[PDB]
Amino acid sequence: MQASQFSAQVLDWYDKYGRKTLPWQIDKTPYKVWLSEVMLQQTQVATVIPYFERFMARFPTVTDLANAPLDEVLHLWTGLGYYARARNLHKAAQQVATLHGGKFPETFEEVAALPGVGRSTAGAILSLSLGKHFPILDGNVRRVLARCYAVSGWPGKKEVENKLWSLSEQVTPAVGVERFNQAMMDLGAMICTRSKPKCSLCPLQNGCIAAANNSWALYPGKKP
Ligand code: SF4
Repeated sequence: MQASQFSAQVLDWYDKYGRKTLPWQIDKTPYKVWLSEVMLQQTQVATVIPYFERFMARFPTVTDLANAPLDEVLHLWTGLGYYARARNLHKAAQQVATLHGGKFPETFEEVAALPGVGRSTAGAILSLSLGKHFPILDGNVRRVLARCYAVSGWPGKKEVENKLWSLSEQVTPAVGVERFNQAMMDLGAMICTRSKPKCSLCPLQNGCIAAANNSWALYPGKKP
């Protein structure tokens, strides 16, 4: 599917069927998007929403989080699992207070330098909260791209990962980047699922190679 048709059909879908009312989409800031991205890395949206609300009520700004005791942060995280995320969350808050005056940094390199934030989470923060022109590549996005363009191979191998990032870059637009990047997460979460994807509900079904061959189970590849 040509890249301009990909982006236009995903944006047209999002306008009518996308999720726009999550709490970290209302009156968005870099801090709210970073906190939600870290909570969502390994947890389902319905479980995260009450934790996100409790964290924003107790820590309205990144400086408030930075100045709190780590034990208090770990107490409020209880139930989300994967506590290395919480330890790195507190460290990143401290890095923003210490190096950046309490204001979230707006360049790719400074965001990626934060503990617990890698290439995709950094692109997510800057595209979704400020409209900067970066693509993402979490597991939801990787599954949609690997099926639509038939990318076999384990994404654990560097050359396959590199191919998926080039494909993401190619289809991600500048105009509407915040809508597009959220829509790709929505598609992978709710429609292009690991098992038995709902292709009839997908705006890529007219150009997707996996749908044409009923071969979604091949993409992405599994570890050998
Ligand atoms: S048409 Fe089906 S396999 Fe292809 S991207 Fe959409 S849900 Fe995934």
